[PDB]
Amino acid sequence: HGFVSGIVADGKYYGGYLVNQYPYMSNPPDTIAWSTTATDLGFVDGTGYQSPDIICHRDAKNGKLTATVAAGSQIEFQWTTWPESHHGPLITYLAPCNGDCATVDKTTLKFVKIAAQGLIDGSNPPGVWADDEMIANNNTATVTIPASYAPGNYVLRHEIIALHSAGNLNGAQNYPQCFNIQITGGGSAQGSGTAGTSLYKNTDPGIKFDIYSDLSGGYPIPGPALFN
Ligand SMILES: [Cu+2]
Ligand code: NA
Repeated sequence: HGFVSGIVADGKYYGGYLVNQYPYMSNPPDTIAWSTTATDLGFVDGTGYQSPDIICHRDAKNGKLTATVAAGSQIEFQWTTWPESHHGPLITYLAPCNGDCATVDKTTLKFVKIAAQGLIDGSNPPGVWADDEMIANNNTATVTIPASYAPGNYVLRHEIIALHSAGNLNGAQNYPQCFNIQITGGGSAQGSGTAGTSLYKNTDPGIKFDIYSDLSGGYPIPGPALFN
């Protein structure tokens, strides 16, 4: 359980969607981050992978602002202190808005995986994962926007999947957080994206996964193919 309280792009801090405050308001502050009703600091599990809830989290609605970021530069995601128990991958996607992301319909978004990290060291299960590296780095995740990516408005979908109960069907806990960005000084490339409700299925090999047994088979990161 946790959320992203803010991000850093082009060296500028942007406050996130404060999920333990903003839902409890008629007129929450404008943010680059999508609103959600995930007030338990909870998650979407396999029972929701084909629901629109998986796209930007429960009941998500468009953020009203957008952050600029240079192609080839790093975005930092400041998570609220993440439990060491909740081992799992960090995955980050871009979907083009083909206009202002403040008025994109989330169900139309086609996400391209631009970064993913999984199991770092599984010699002693449950081992060391991408979220453990995040924790050690001042509870901050980092993602490079590809220098080749075309300039435009995109929803940036950053996600932890906690696998501590993922041996059970619908046991994995997905924590997606969305942000509106405008990539500047870009290239000409863009991936072929996947609809949010097509990213994951509950029987995927990296979803229904036992972190506590021998990990000599590694960990296949779920979701569609990583953009090169
Ligand atoms: Cu939790
Ligand atoms: Na962890």
